[PDB]
Amino acid sequence: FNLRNRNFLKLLDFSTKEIQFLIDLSADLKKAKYAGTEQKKLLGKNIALIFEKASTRTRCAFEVAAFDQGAQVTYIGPSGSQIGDKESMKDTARVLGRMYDGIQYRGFGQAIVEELGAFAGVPVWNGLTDEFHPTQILADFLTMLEHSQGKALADIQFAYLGDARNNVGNSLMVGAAKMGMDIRLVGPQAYWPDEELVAACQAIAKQTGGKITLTENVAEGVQGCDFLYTDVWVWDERVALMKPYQVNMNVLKQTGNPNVKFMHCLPAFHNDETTIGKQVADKFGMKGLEVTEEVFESEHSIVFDEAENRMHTIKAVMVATLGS
Amino acid sequence: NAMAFNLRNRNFLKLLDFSTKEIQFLIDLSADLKKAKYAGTEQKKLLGKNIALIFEKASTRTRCAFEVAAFDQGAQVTYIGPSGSQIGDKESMKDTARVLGRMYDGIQYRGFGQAIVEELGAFAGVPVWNGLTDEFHPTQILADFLTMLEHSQGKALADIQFAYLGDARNNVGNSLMVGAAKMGMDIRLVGPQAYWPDEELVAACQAIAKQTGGKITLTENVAEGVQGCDFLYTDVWVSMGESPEAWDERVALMKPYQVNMNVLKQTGNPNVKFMHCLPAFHNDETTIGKQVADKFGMKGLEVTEEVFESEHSIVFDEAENRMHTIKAVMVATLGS
Amino acid sequence: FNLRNRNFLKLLDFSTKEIQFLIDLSADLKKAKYAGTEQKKLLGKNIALIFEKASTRTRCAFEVAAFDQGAQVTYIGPSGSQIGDKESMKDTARVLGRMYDGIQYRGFGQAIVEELGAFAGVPVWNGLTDEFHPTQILADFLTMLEHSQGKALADIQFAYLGDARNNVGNSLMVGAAKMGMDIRLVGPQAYWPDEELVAACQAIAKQTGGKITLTENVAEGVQGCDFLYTDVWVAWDERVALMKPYQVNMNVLKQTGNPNVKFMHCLPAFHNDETTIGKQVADKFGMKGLEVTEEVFESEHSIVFDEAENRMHTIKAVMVATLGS
Ligand SMILES: NC(=[NH2+])NCCC[C@H](N)C(=O)O
Ligand SMILES: [Cl-]
Ligand SMILES: [Cl-]
Ligand SMILES: [Cl-]
Ligand SMILES: [Cl-]
Repeated sequence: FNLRNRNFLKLLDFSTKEIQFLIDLSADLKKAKYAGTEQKKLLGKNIALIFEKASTRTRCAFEVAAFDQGAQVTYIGPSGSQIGDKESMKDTARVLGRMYDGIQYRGFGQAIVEELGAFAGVPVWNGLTDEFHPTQILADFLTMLEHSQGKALADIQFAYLGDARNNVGNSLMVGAAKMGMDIRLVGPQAYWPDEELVAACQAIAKQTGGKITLTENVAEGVQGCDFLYTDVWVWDERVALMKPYQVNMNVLKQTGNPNVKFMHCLPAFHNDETTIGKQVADKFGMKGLEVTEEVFESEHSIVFDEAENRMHTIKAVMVATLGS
Repeated sequence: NAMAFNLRNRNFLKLLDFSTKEIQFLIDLSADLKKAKYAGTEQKKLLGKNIALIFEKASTRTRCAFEVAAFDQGAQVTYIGPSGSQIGDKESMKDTARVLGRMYDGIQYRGFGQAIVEELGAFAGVPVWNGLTDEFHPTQILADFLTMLEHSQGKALADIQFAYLGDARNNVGNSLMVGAAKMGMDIRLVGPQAYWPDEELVAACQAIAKQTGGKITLTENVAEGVQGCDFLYTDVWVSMGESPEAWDERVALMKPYQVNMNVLKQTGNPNVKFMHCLPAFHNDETTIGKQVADKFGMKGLEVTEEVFESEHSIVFDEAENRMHTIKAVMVATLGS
Repeated sequence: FNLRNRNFLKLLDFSTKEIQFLIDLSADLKKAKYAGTEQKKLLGKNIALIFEKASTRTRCAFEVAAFDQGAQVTYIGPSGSQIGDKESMKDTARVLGRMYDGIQYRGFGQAIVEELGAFAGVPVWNGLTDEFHPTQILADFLTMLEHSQGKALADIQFAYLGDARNNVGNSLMVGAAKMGMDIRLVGPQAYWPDEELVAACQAIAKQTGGKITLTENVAEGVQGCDFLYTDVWVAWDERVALMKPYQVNMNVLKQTGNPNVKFMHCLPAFHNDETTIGKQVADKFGMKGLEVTEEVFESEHSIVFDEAENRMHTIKAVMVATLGS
C-alpha cells in the first residue's frame, strides 16, 4: 500500500500504520544510501521548493533527498515568492502544478499550505507552518527507534521540556498520540499546547493506547523517560519562567534511566559560541539556555543523528508520494 | 534541413529577429516536445550543457519554465536573482557577458531595457535568450500562439483573429503585435491611445503584415476591437519596473478595457477564449490586487473573477506552454 | 601523490609540488572539456555552496565545475543571519557534513573557514576570506603558464600594482613564494601586505629560489615583468589620490621594456564609465578608468577573460583532487 499522490500536510491526516510505513521506508532508504544500493525512484521528476521564510536545514534535506533520488529542484526563497502579494496561491498552485511533479512549501499559516494542497494537482509537502512541523517529527521518531534497543514506538516514553505551544510541540503531541506513545509536556502551563488540539490528541491517544500528560513538575514529568527533548525558548520574562525546565545533567539523572537519550530539533543555544546565546546567557548569568553544553555534547546526545535523519525521512515522504 | 541548421547558436532576443517560418518551426517543435514529454520518450539534446539564468526582475512562470525545460533536456542551471546580480553597478554588462560566456553554454536574461539584453547577446559568445525586457517578451508569445493553435481545431495562425486589451505598449502588447504581423494574423490593440505602441514599431509591423496577409488595428473603441475575435487577451495595467504610483493614474483610464463577461458577449462569438500572460489581478486574494481594486471600488482589475475562472479561460494551458516553448528555443539554438 | 580528502583553505597549507599538481590537473581538465573526453569523478556527490558574501564569479565557477563533474549543488547565499549568530559554526559544520559530500565557504575571517574545515568531516574549500583567496591565485598561475612562451612558474617575473594589503595581494605573495617566482608589490608603503605575512613568505621564497620586492617605485617594480596585475582600489577620496600613480596604463606597460608583457586583473575592474561606481569615482578625479585604462584592458596584452575562464577549471581541479573518485 502507498501514499502515492497524497499530500503531506500534517500528521493528523495519516493513520498509525501510514506513519510507521514512512518511518520504515526512511530506514530502508538510509541503509541503501550507506550501502551504495540506492534505487532512484524520482528519476526525471522536477520539484519546486517554496520557502516563504528561510529554513536552510529543511531546504538542504529536501535538496539532498531529491538529488539522491534522481530528481532536480527549483528553490524559490522568501524574496522569490510572489504568493499572496502579486499572485494568488490558487493561481500559483495551478501554474506550478502544471510544470512540476511535486511541491514543498514552508510558510506561515496551515490554511495556506492546505489551499496549495487542494489546487496544485500534484503532491504538496509541508516543510513547516505556524501550526505544524510534520517532517521534523518523522525524523525524531526514526531517531528514537534507532536508539531504543528494539522497543517499538508504542513502548516509548518521552518528555518535551520548555515551550510546547508551537509547531514542534504540537507535532510531537500528535505524533505521540498517533503512535501510541507516552508523552509528557513539561513546562509552564501558559506554554502548553492549544487546549483544542490537546483534546483532539487525547481522543486519538485513547484509541491507540497512548498517553499525554501535561505537567509543571520536572521530576514527575521525566521519571522513566527513554528520551528527553527540548527546543529554544524563543526575553527577560521568558527566561525566568523557562529556566527551571533547562535540560542539564541533573534532569537526566532524574529520569532514573542510564540509557536516556537527549534530542533537540536545532539550532540550540547550549554555550557562548553564538552571538545571541552569549548575549542572553551573559545577561542572565547562564551558560547555555534550554540545554547545557555538557548534556548537548555527551554520549547521551543524539542530536546530529536526528539532524541527519531529516533528510532520510523527507526522502521517504517524496518517494512514497511521488516515487515510481 | 536548412531551417534547423539556421537556428543553431542564434540568440532569441525578440521576434523581430526571426522569420515567419522560423517562428512556425519553433511552435511545431514545442508541440513535438510537449508530446514526447507526456509520452516519456523525450530525447535529451542538452545533455551536459550548463545554463545561467539572470533575473533582474521577479518571475514565476519564466524562471520555472527555463529550469524545468533545462532539467528535462539534461542541462543544469544556475539561477542568479535580483539580489544576486546588480550588473552595471560593480561590473559592466560587457564584462559580465564575456565572463559568463566563458563558463556557460547558454544564458537567459530578464531585465530592463532591450539595449541591455542586446549588449549581452553581442558580447556573451553563446546563445542569449530574452525572458522579458521592458520592450519585448518573445517566449510568452510563442507559448500564446501554441495555445491558440491547440484551442483552434483545424485553424492555422493566419486564420485567427484576436484582441489585446489594455496597456498595448507594454512588452506583451509589443510582442503580440510583432508576432501577429509575422504570422499573418488579425490583431486588434484595444486601449487608450496614450498607451499604444511606438509609432515606428507599428509602422514596421504594418509593413511585415502587408506581406503576410496580416492585419493590425489600433483602436480605443472596444466593440470595433473585439468584434469577431477568437481570443481576448489582457495583462496587468502597470508593468514591473514602472513605479507603483503609476496605478493611481492608470486604473480609471484602463477600466473601460477590463475583460468582463460583457466584453466576451460583444465579440458575438460564443466560443471566444480568454488568455492572460499571468500573474493576473482578478480578485481580492492578493494584497496588491485588493488594495488597488478597492481604491477604485472594483472587484478584479484587468479581468473579472467570473471570466478568469470560466470555461472560456485557457490561462493555465497557456502557462504550461511557457515551458514547452522555452524548451524549443533552447533545443533549437543549443541542442545537438 | 594525492590530496584525496584534504581541505583547500589557503595556499600556505600546500607544498610547491602539490600546487603544481593542482595546476597540471586544471590544465588536463581544461583540455578534456574542450576535447569532449572529460571523465566525471564527482558523480552522485552533493555539494553545498555557502556564500556569506556574494560573488557571482566564484559561485558560477563552482557550479559549472560541479555540474561538469556529475555533482549537484545547493547555493546558500548571503542573509541577515550569518553562521555563528543563531547556531555555532561547530554545530553547522557537523550538520552540513552529514548531508553533503563537500562544502565551499566564502565569507569573513579565515578562522571561520578553518573551524568549518576542522568539524565538517568532508572537504571544505575557501572561495574567499578576509585573509586569503586561494582559488583565484590558482587560476592566475594556470593563466600565466598558458601565456608564457614555454616558461615554468619559477621563471616568471610579475608585478602587482596598487593596494596589496588584502586577500588577493596576500595570496599572490604566498603563491609566488611557494612556486619560486619573482614578485614585486608596487604601491604605497601603507598598502603593502601585512609585515608578518611578508616575513613568512620571504622565508618560503628563500627555500624555493623565489624573490619578493616591495617598492613604491613603478619603473623599478615593473622592469622586466612578464605580467602586470592589479585590482580595484575602493576612505575613497584619500585612497584614490594615493593610488593614482599606480594606475596600469600603456606607459606602465612600456616601462617593463617587454613587448610581450601581459595584463591580468582578478575582476571586476573599473576601466571605464559603464558601471555606476566606476563612473562616480572616476568623475571626481577627471579620470576615465581607475586602476586600469580601457586601452590596456581591451588591448591584445589583456588576458583577463582567459583568467576568468580559468577560475572554473582550477576550482574543478581542487574538487576533483580532494573529493573525486
Ligand atoms: N511577474 C510579473 N509581474 N510578470 C508579468 C510580466 C509581464 C508584465 N507586462 C510585466 O512586465 O510586468
Ligand atoms: Cl529549517
Ligand atoms: Cl504534524
Ligand atoms: Cl518579441
Ligand atoms: Cl592563499
